[PDB]
This record gives sequence, C-alpha cells and structure tokens, in this order.
Amino acid sequence: GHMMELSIKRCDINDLDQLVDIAIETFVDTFLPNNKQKDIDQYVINAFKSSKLMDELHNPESQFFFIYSDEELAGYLKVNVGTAQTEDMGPDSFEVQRIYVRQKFKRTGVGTELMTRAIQLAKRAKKKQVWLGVWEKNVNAQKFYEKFGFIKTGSHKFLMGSTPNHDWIMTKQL
Repeated sequence: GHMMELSIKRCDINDLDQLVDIAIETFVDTFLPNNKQKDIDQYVINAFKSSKLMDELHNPESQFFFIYSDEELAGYLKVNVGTAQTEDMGPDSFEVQRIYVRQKFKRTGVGTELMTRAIQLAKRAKKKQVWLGVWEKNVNAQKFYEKFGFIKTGSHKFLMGSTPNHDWIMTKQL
C-alpha cells in the first residue's frame, strides 16, 4: 500500500479476538528468550483469557490502543489511571502496563510512536508522571525507556508460573 504513516486506534469489544491474538504473540516473543514456554503459558492462560481481557476492555480507567502500519496491525498499548493501575501509585500517576511491537515491525519506530502517544495521553489527563514495569532481563526495553527519560525507581516481583521474575519500576515525571 501507499500509507507510510502509522495510525492509532482505541480498541472496542469487536477487537477482542485480535487483541487476545497480539497480546499472546508479543508476550511470548518478548519472554521466550529467557523463560520457559511452560511458565509463559501459565501466565498467558490467566492474564490473556478472552473473558479476562473483555473485562479490561470494559474498565473505563484503562484503555487499549492498536497501532497500524500500512493498514496492518503492528503493536498495541494498554494504559491505566486511577484505581486501574496495577500498583496504587496515586491520582497523579499514569501506568503503561502493556506496550508491544510485533516482530516483523520492530526497529521501524512503532514503539517510539506508541510511547510518544502514551505521554501525550498522560499530559491531557493532567498526570504528573508516567510509570511502567520492565523485566530486569529486558535490557533493550530498559534502554528504550531510558531514552524517553524514564529512570529506575524500584522493583516489583512478577510471578510467571512457579518462577519468580523481577520487574524494575521505571518512572518519568512530567
């Protein structure tokens, strides 16, 4: 096609099947390098169940976004505010809970566009900081967030099957 620009969309319940599919695909791709598929499966079978993501799609303090590259789905983003945050960071905070780019679109600026939009949304929502959890072994993501001015401010355990994983908490104030 002739569409070089990326386009953003807010997901609705008719995107559920597509959301489930990309959520699983990108999660496995991210964690399979250093986690067993058996452990990834147990995380997926609870977090990305269709009924589970349906309720999250109905949470008005959360929002899912799809990003398209020449009319093909290239990644997705989930943000939380208020009581939808996975940690109680308070009324002035804005969580990026999920931010993923499909493999075939990596290294083409899709992730930077998603995060740039996430920060725009936080500003419009009058929030004072953006925060997120990043696996301590996902050094590429760490460097990605660091170029946006995120800084490690703590940690948080992340259970994947029977294996305890450790997320960094990274924060960008503004």
